[PDB]
Amino acid sequence: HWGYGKHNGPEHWHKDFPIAKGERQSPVDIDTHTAKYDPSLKPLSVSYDQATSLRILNNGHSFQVTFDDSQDKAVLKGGPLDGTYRLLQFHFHWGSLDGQGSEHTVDKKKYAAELHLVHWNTKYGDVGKAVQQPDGLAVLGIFLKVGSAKPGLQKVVDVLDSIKTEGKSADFTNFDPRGLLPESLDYWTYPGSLTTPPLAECVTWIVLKEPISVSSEQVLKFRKLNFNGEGEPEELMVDNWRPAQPLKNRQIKASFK
Ligand SMILES: NS(=O)(=O)c1ccc(O)c(NC(=O)NCc2ccncc2)c1
Ligand SMILES: [Zn+2]
Repeated sequence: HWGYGKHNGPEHWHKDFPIAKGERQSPVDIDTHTAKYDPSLKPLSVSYDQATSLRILNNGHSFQVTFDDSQDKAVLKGGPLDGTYRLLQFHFHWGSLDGQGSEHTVDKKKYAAELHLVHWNTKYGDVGKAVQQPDGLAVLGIFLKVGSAKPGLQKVVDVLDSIKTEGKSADFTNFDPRGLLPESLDYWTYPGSLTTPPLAECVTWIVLKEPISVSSEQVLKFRKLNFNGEGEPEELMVDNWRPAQPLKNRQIKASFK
């Protein structure tokens, strides 16, 4: 029912998900001058060495690669996290044009896309219990800009033709998530929400300072995807991003001076 068009887009979501006007909603603009360097933060430790990708799926608002999370195979720990968070999926948000597409903004600058890597707190047992917890989820957000091609993205790009419309999935084994990470792991962090319905306020956002670059041909193939399912009017999947929400009583902390 909810979507990203004029009639079902982010400005209507509060009618079905009243938490959309809550206190810790996401995304936000990261004012880099008002973020506080916090030395009490630990380095991010990404242990994706034994990650097990399963499928890629068009869910009708994005495409999503899923992982086997029944074991500590790909985990995130450190940073502002307490405990161990298992990788569950990643997905992308992107625009119709290269000057918009990201959900988070940095000094009001929008990037061409955003990669979201979704992890959940193992102490809660499964992901459906974690999403009801104030600290149940950790999302690692990575900006994409348009420049040179990114090799570790090309395997995703090559299969997009197989999942063009909503509900299609394809096998997607032996994918390495480390190929999507920038060279530096400097980050901002703040407590937030999911950026799509149901917009649960369960996320510790970790947003990386350094973007990854992708080529225009690579992003062009993202925009060839469809919101609709097969046998329907053709709606290209673009501008699947929520606009920035007020920070309200929240401080953004930085891991880097
Ligand atoms: N962009 S995000 O903050 O990293 C993010 C991370 C994990 C998520 O699960 C979502 N949200 C969904 O996956 N919503 C599907 C759904 C829609 C309506 N009813 C039930 C389920 C957003
Ligand atoms: Zn997302």
